[PDB]
Amino acid sequence: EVTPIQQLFLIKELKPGIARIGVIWDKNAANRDEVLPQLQRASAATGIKVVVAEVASLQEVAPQFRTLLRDHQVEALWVLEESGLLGQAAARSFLIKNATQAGMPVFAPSETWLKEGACVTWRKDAEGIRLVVNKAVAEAMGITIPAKYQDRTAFL
Repeated sequence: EVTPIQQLFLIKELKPGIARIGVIWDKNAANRDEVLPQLQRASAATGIKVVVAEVASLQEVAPQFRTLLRDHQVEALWVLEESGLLGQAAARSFLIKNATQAGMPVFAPSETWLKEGACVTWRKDAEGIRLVVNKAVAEAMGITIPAKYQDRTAFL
């Protein structure tokens, strides 16, 4: 319900100064033909370069993440859905740990990721977007809440 472009505009204010973000995308998720060109449009609109790494199985997760980090020097990890591989505990743990140990916040699709170390997720209420924040990690990662959302933010 929060679209990719709305998400990347939020990310731009949550981690101000970010120039490059990495997306881990599950080759078996639905809607690739929608989502993936929307990410490149979001990139041009927001000023943040988006690099997409596609994965089908757990053995593709680690090599793909290292390419985002060494070939592209991304500054955050952004996961857009968790229907399949990215809803598995092993993939989730691996991505959060390696992101955090590279100094990158994780923008995540559900509170399950927050319970395991990711920084921010979001929902759409009748009054618009609401943020859910892992207080402990978000304070350490220097995440900042845009003024419009100061009153629309819950801590985990």
